[PDB]
Amino acid sequence: HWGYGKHNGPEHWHKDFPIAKGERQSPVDIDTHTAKYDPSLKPLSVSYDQATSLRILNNGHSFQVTFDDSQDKAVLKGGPLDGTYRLLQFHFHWGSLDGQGSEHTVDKKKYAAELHLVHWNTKYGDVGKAVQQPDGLAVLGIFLKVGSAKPGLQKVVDVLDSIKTEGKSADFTNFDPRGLLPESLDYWTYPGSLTTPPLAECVTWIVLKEPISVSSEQVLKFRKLNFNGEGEPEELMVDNWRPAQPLKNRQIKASFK
Ligand SMILES: NS(=O)(=O)c1ccc(O)c(NC(=O)NCc2ccncc2)c1
Ligand SMILES: [Zn+2]
Repeated sequence: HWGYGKHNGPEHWHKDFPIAKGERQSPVDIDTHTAKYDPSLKPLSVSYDQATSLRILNNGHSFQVTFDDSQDKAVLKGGPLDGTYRLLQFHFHWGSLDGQGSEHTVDKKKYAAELHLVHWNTKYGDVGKAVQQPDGLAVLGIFLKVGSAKPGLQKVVDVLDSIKTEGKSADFTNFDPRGLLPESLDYWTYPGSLTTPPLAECVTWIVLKEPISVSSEQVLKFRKLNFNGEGEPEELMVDNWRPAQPLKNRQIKASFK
């Protein structure tokens, strides 16, 4: 029912998900001058060495690669996290044009896309219990800009033709998530929400300072995807991003001076 068009887009979501006007909603603009360097933060430790990708799926608002999370195979720990968070999926948000597409903004600058890597707190047992917890989820957000091609993205790009419309999935084994990470792991962090319905306020956002670059041909193939399912009017999947929400009583902390 909810979507990203004029009639079902982010400005209507509060009618079905009243938490959309809550206190810790996401995304936000990261004012880099008002973020506080916090030395009490630990380095991010990404242990994706034994990650097990399963499928890629068009869910009708994005495409999503899923992982086997029944074991500590790909985990995130450190940073502002307490405990161990298992990788569950990643997905992308992107625009119709290269000057918009990201959900988070940095000094009001929008990037061409955003990669979201979704992890959940193992102490809660499964992901459906974690999403009801104030600290149940950790999302690692990575900006994409348009420049040179990114090799570790090309395997995703090559299969997009197989999942063009909503509900299609394809096998997607032996994918390495480390190929999507920038060279530096400097980050901002703040407590937030999911950026799509149901917009649960369960996320510790970790947003990386350094973007990854992708080529225009690579992003062009993202925009060839469809919101609709097969046998329907053709709606290209673009501008699947929520606009920035007020920070309200929240401080953004930085891991880097
Ligand atoms: N962009 S995000 O903050 O990293 C993010 C991370 C994990 C998520 O699960 C979502 N949200 C969904 O996956 N919503 C599907 C759904 C829609 C309506 N009813 C039930 C389920 C957003
Ligand atoms: Zn997302």
